[PDB]
Formats: sequence, structure tokens, C-alpha cells
Amino acid sequence: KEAMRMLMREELEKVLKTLSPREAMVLRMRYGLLDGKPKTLEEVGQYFNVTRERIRQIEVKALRKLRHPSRSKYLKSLLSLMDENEG
Repeated sequence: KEAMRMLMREELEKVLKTLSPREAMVLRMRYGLLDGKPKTLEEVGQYFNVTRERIRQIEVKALRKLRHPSRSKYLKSLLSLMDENEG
């Protein structure tokens, strides 16, 4: 009962497997997993030593690497995560 939730952990797991520790970390921050508060790439990139282009690069290569283990979880997960959905 206590400490029970398991809301969901599919897309997060399917994507992380392709991204390296450093690449995933940037998205971890962007996702708000590091502290629980989602931040924009500007906060993450600037936090390290790179601009949006770095995660921009990861998203690209991630897509290339995803074309094998997962059909396109990154796309759907990213689409569902942002305001790409119509209201």
C-alpha cells in the first residue's frame, strides 16, 4: 500500500536503453526526473556546457538508434509529453 504508485514506466525505459548515460542525463533534467521538476533544454544544456543543439543532436541519433529495439516510442512519448497534442 504505502509507497505504491507504478503510474507508468514504459516509454521512459524503452528510450533510455538507446541513449547513453550522458545523453539520457540531459533528458532526465529536461523531464524533471533529477529533482521532480521538468525544466527546458536551456536549463539542462546551460547546466552542463552545451546549447539546445546537444539534446537536439541526441534526439536525432536517438532516432537512428531507436530504429531496431523500439518502433518509435521516442516519437510517441515525446509527442505525448509536449503540447503537440490538440486540445
